[PDB]
Amino acid sequence: WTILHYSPFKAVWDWLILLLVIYTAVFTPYSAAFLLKCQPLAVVDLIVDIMFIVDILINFRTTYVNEVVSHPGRIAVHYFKGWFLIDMVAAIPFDLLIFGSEELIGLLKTARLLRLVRVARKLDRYSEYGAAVLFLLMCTFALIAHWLACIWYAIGNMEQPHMDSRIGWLHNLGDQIGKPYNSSGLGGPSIKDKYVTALYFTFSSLTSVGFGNVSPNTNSEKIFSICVMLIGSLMYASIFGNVSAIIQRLYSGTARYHTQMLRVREFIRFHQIPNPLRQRLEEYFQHAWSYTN
Amino acid sequence: WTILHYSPFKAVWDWLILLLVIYTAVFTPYSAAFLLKCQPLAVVDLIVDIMFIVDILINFRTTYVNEVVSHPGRIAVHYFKGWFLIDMVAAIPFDLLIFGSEELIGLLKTARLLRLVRVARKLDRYSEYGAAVLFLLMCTFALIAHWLACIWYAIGNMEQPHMDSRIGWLHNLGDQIGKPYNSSGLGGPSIKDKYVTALYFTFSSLTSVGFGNVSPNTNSEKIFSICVMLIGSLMYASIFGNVSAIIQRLYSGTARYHTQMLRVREFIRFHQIPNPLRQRLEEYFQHAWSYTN
Amino acid sequence: WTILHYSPFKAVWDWLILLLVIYTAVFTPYSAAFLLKCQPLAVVDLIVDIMFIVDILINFRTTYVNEVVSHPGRIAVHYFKGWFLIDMVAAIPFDLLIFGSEELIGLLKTARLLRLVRVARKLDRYSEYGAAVLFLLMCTFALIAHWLACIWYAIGNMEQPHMDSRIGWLHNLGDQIGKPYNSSGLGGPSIKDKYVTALYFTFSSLTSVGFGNVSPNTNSEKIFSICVMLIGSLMYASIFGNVSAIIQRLYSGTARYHTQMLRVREFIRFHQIPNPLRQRLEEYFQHAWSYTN
Amino acid sequence: WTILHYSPFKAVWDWLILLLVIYTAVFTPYSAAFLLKCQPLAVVDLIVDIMFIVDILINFRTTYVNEVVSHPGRIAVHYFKGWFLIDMVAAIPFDLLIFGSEELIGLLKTARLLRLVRVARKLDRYSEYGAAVLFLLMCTFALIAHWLACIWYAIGNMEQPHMDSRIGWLHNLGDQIGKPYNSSGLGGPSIKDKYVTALYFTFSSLTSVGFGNVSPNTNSEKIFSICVMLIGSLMYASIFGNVSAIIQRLYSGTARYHTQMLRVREFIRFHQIPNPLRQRLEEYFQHAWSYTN
Repeated sequence: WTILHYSPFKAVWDWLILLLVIYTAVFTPYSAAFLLKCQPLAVVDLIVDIMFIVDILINFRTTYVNEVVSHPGRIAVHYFKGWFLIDMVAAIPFDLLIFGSEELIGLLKTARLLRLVRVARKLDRYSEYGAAVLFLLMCTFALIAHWLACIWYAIGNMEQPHMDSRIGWLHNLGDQIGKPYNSSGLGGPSIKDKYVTALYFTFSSLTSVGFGNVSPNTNSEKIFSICVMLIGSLMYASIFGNVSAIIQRLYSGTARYHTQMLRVREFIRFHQIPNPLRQRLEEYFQHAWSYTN
Repeated sequence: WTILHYSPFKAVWDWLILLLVIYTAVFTPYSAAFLLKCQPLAVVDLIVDIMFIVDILINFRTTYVNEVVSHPGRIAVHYFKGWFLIDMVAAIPFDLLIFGSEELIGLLKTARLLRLVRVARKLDRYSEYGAAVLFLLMCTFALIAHWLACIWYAIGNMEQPHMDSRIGWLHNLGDQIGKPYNSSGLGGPSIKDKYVTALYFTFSSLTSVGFGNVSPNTNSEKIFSICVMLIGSLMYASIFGNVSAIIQRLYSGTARYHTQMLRVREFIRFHQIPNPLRQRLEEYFQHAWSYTN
Repeated sequence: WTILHYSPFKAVWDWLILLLVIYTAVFTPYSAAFLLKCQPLAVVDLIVDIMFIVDILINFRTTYVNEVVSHPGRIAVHYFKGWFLIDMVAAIPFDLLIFGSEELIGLLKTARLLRLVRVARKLDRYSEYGAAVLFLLMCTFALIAHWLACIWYAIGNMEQPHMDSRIGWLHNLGDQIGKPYNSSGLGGPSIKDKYVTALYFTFSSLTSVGFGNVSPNTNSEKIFSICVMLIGSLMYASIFGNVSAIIQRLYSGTARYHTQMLRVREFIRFHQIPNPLRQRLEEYFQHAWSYTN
Repeated sequence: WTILHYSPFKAVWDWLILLLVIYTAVFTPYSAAFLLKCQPLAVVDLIVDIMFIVDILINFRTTYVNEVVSHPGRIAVHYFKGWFLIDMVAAIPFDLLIFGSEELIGLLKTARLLRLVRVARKLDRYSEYGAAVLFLLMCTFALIAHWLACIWYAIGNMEQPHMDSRIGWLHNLGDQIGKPYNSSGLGGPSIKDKYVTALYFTFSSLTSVGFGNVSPNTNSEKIFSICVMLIGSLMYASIFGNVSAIIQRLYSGTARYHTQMLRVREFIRFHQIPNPLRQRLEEYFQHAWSYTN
């Protein structure tokens, strides 16, 4: 057997894999930055890795446009010429492959971020609807804020063993919430306090609010903040350009309607059309527009 | 008898009900957030509830387009099979109906915010005039900034009995204005000091100024500011996109005029037209424009 | 004799009166806010009051379009039935007329801000040129920032005799620059330190930077800052909308050129035009473009 | 011999001189602000000054358009009646000419900033490609942010020997990073700490984040910040106006495609086309578009 790329199954499967790419893009950077020194986030990662492997089996059993191609030999050779290498590197079980330090095993699973390429391959499906691309733009924005929160925590944390003597953002967080770092390294804020503050700071830098209770203080935090300001400005010229243009695309029926209504009303005022005739003109435009848009 | 939906009474009544929906959108969230534990606002809420009940009787005695339907049975069944459920729920006298704690009696009146649906139903009347839709957009911005100020006060206040040990924004307000909270729970800022500071903080986060004397410090305050940064950026792509478009629509006569003027001016440069002829061309453009628009 | 409204004298006089309106819009708010309790600014104000009086005499001797009307009686009655009242109220010298406290005598000169109406009447002269309207938009922004600096200092100063007990922005300025107010009310920042700080805070609020060393702290300063954030957002939808649109209008030759060049380039790529013919097409486009625009 | 201005050598040379102008725009303002009183930045400046002299010899031996002109006498007189004066002043070795204080000798090398004119002459070469004009816009922004960081350090540094008594931004930097100044007016932050903080402050002001741990405190720092807020708002109305327009210009193939797809989709909904015909319509649109754009 072989699966048609326009079938109602393969359409729903491509929309389901988007949610497992969004899951990967959230929980992989978080586990790589915050959690490194059954669990639901161990077994759900195993379930999700099995589905990203089943998607390789579906890619060996899908038709594709050259006219459609429907022979398993002409399907398999096209997947090997195309994306199979990137898809297999995104599927190696590195957690089972080596036992080789635990820091390397924790970091190396960031190779799963190659699963973001399974969205770039399929924008011809996902971008078709205005309400779907507006959701992808807000998830692109919230994921870029989350990835920068994981980098901002990695920067804030790596300056404690290469010790600063109480300058970097984690010491200031400890004081501001009344959970200070003791000189033994004991105490300090929880992973919720550190994550929520890092996400708050990077939405505050990207959306340009800059609240000034978290503020960058060491040179690596300042050089990171210059990079977040260069990313945030290119992104506001692009994402919140396209969200405004997509709202204007949905609103385009109303914008055209009021433009043609204003022309009809201005014509009616310029000629001072008598009421017995004017009502026939301004009712006809509403009828004709309601039929043909 | 029956009322025609285009009549000058029903037109003025639908513009009066916009001002009473704006009153409900202001003083209901304020009473639910700041005033929990006759007065002028206790009698004015009774007068306004009577007018929102009179508006239900008008909705049983108004015509609608199938042209118009003008039989009370065909009117009433259309209202029951439409908006009557929301309209009557938005008029239940919960201030009298139960005796059942006084906090819940005060909170349950927030069901009156269903009166905002009486504006969404009538955007065919309200959006027609450029100065009226520009007014609505500035009131949607000011009402969202006010509703967020009521949530920001509810968050800042509920963390005092869920005691924080002096971390949340109301303790910082007490120390900043020289009206501290005593350790006995006495003193602290007045309702004007707390409301004006809450409204100042939500305009500061929405317009992205971020003044840094009020800043979010506990995790619920930081999670709220992440939500206000997402609301504020979607609202700047939408409201201050549409306000700039309506400003350009009011400017459209001037924009067309200068665009046609530049074509005529460049034509007169390109052919180097002699003055006696140039004045005839360039005066004719001003007549033909100021006559025909 | 009588003066033609299109003459080179009346063109230069209308462009000179713009500079004396810009002078009035600067030095009247400043003298009313900062300098209350002959000099160079007193004699320049007298010279400028004489020129705004001479402009009333020119308005009694200028032609106007009904063809142009040139009889002095038909000119004078048209000016009296028009702007003469506002032009005379903007010219009555209340300072020289009076013989009742000197605070009111200094404040009453703010009637000179009616001279801003002598710009709004003449936008058909001033808005014609792209470099002139871009200058008017930047001076409208810099004058709105200056008028708000004068209101912000009037608020900050009135709360010292209506005493705050050391809360408002002037006490914090004293501590920050090392010029504290003494306990007797003696000393404190100079008029330069106070003005440059008030102008800095209002550019910081309007452009939304919010630097957080000056921040609003009493309720009148917070209510003013809410007003500046509503002014600043409507103004960024309008002024920095129109400045960007005028920059696009100045760029419109280059924008049309690249749009037609991209069409000709895309056509040449699609048909794979051989080089001997490619150069002829691609040069002819540049000749036809640079000749006719 | 003589060089044709469209040849692949002269194309590569004009793209190489853009990189040496970008190097000049970085390392000359930096050396003039931070380093006042062979190694890499002595020998690389010698190599680059020799290449800007070799470019003068190329400018005497290149063809130009009046139709092309190729006689060395008609080339040389066109360069002498054109840019040769600016190109010679941008190449005088003032460091070898004078032997009178060394502060002026170091500052006088800022004459090399006339090399920015060698980019402004050649925008007809560089602006042709959409990726190249987007790169020039981001480097124009990052170079304005760098030049303002050199002025901001010159202001912050000159008020230490013209002593402030502990007010300006460099004293605050020393206290924040754990490197306080000695009472002699000496020691404290390194050139990395001072440069990275100055560049962080000008991106913070230009992108309007305003982080509030660096803030202007003396009057020269406040007057500078008012100028940066006027430059930053004109620049965001112009540079990030153009970057968002260039992103929409690159996206114009997709924007035209989806607008034409939506017109076809709306037509197919309006007539309710049966599936055996509908597929042929929407498949033909995809063929016709992917063939001709």
